[PDB]
Amino acid sequence: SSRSGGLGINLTGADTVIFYDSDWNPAMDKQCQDRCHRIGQTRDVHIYR
DNA sequence: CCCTGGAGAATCCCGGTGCCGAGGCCGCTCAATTGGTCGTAGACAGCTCTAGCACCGCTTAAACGCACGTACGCGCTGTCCCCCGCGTTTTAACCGCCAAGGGGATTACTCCCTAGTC
Ligand SMILES: [Mg+2]
Repeated sequence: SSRSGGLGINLTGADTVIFYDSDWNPAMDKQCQDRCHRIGQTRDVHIYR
């Protein structure tokens, strides 16, 4: 869920982010899309919307 | 047979800080006092009248003892069934998020209402 899990979370294993739906303001979108590539992402993170 | 040391847990209780509202203070304010009237209704007899206090002697109708007797409230036995304490799950309000009107005030342009003198 874009709210319960959209805030600070340390997922690193996945290298791809999928945005099934958009949520108005882009702040939450950027918070969601940065839950994978934060520090330990050793591979390029691909984001699809 | 039944009593309890220990333990689990609910109670009583006063620190101990934050809050919102009980009470005080301020500014109107309207209704109880008070002058009178004038006439209304109840206190004061008064005549009346009407039901009750006590009395008399009966009359068996109820009231009470005695004896039989007998069955039911209560206390004994047993089982059984069903509701509670606890553990797990799901409705149930409440508070945040967003983009759009509604509108109420709020101020800007302006435009007619107002009023002066060569
Ligand atoms: Mg953080």
